[PDB]
Amino acid sequence: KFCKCGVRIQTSAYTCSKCRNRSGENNSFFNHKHSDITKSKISEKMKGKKPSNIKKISCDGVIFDCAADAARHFKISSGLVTYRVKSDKWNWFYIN
DNA sequence: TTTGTAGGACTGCCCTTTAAT
DNA sequence: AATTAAAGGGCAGTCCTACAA
Ligand SMILES: [Zn+2]
Repeated sequence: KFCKCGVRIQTSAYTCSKCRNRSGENNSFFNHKHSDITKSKISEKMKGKKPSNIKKISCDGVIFDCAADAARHFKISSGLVTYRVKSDKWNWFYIN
């Protein structure tokens, strides 16, 4: 049997693995909901990590891995970090 | 039988902006 | 002006499941 893309697939295969739509309603887990257990599991394994979208910062010399560390260190809200980094009154900038 | 797959369904952690003080 | 709690918007890592192999 031949697949819509042209390659030969098993008579039972609805499409080659390469043509298989897995987006939206086509995903095998589409419209499903996760249990409180699964949620809890995921939760535990994500604890301790840092997202890829952090920004190294330098507080007039003292550098941190992310704004949150800068905030937790100075003991301020994360929004105030943003404020200062933009204020001309502070020497706070995000590192390359 | 078993395995691989990819995106849906989620998470922690993150950054910014807004309201309200 | 200075500050913060929430709401807005993000990202890769985890789980989960039907289907090709
Ligand atoms: Zn195909």
